[PDB]
Amino acid sequence: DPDIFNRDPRDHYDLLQRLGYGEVFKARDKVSGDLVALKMVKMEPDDDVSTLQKEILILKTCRHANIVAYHGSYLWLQKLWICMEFCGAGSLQDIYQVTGSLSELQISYVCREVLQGLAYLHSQKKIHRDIKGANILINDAGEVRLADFGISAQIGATLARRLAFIGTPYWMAPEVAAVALKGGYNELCDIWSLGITAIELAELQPPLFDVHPLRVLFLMTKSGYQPPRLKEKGKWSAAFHNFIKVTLTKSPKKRPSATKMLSHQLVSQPGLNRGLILDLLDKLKNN
Amino acid sequence: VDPDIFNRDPRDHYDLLQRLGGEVFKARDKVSGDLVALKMVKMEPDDDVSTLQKEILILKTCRHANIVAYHGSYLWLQKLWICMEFCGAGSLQDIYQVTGSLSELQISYVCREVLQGLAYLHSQKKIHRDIKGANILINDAGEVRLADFGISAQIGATLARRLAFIGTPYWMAPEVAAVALKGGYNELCDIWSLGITAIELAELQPPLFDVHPLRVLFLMTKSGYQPPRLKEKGKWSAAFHNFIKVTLTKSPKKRPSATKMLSHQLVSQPGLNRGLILDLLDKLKNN
Repeated sequence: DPDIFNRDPRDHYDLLQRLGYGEVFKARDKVSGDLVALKMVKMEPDDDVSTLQKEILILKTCRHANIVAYHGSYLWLQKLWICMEFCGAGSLQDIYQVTGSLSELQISYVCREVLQGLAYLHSQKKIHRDIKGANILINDAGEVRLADFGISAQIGATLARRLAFIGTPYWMAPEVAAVALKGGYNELCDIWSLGITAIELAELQPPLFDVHPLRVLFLMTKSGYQPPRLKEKGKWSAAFHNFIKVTLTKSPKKRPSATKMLSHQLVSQPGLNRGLILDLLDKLKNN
Repeated sequence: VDPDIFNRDPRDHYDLLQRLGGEVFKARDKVSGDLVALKMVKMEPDDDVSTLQKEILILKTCRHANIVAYHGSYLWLQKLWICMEFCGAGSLQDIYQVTGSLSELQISYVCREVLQGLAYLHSQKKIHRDIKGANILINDAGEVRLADFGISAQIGATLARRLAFIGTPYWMAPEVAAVALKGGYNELCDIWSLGITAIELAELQPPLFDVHPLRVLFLMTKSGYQPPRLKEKGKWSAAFHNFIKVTLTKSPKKRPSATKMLSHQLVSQPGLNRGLILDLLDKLKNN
């Protein structure tokens, strides 16, 4: 059961604050008193929430601390509401846009926590598919949670199809259809993405961010494409430089797994705990 | 070769005559008196026309009667104008929405002409990628021209990225970026699309048109997916039914090539010529 309920989510939750496809709200459970996040997305007449059942089930069956918890979905008056774990500090992107770059320690802790999440997903034959700062959520306890990509991706595609930015599948051969579902994704792509995310946390944007997307696609698919590096060498330890080097391995056959990466000096070092992020949150609040 | 993107007002060369439905204009060369189509697209500050050079060159280097001719591109006052051969009757979709379904002969002629275009493209190691009624253009002489997909595809993707309906590639592993560029297209996918198109011309919609796109993606990628068929059996010859059967072959390893298809009874029959479409154009105007 994906538990998509046909009732008003306001039956169970009090909306409290718009956090800012659709809208995100901080809300409180009427019975438990739990804070939750409620993501609302408008539905059009040609929409069908039942097509989201697969991605929803993928998220629902996750049982790990580092994956954002799923509490259920609600369909009501052509709005779809997805109820998930509340992470009061927002995404790391939300945070660094005000605090500035993270320390090496803070990044190291974040990477360890993401890797625990990733090792879990990959053990369940799942792939995150979109590791980046905007998808790493932080709660007020300084704990780190991976946000879901799968549901949002399908909603995004439907919008793009509606506006004819991308094609519809009716004329597509099955090989083409398959790729349009599969994508380029293999589990090890998450490792590369984490590597890019570490740079992003260190530098406030991924490599080539100021370059046109189609141009970057052309560049990154060249043979002899040079994997990105941290810009300021002296600022970062040899271990951090090495973490970047190994996660950003071009050949997926040679790119290390999540569990292998949990063995790396950078994320296995003692001292890494949530207090490092509690520091970041204080800086967020009080500068 | 040079893509001939001119930094000049296209009106230095052409008089606009009328809007056809960015915008498409019927236009006339000031010098030769040649009619042309000018396709206009608005550019954002974010935009870089130079990223379109590859797709523009792919179109420019085509030299075949059944591929729409390319005359040049113009960038002016944040508008991109693409100048192409003029096809006065519009697309077959434009046409059948008024006339109703095409006759088997008319379809047979269109398929033969599309197949000549595809054979040419494939021999040049190009793939059309979007065969459908809307991309098959008809001139006043009843001749058949394949419209370009590649340039429009890139513009569409850029818009989708801008609105975050789809993601950017900055965090993608090279495997993932590569697939996003290759998209699962292979030359034989055009053959499948043509089969769907023949049904579309016969029935005014492709198979499953009333079904949600994501659901059709899921259905069309099962191992036991049943390829579509013509709905009305008695209306169509055994030859047409067989044409559908063989073009809609699931495994690309067994699907017939364009030139193999040109040997098929349906399109190799004597009597196929532009007069069949001249009839359709008379029906469009008068009946």
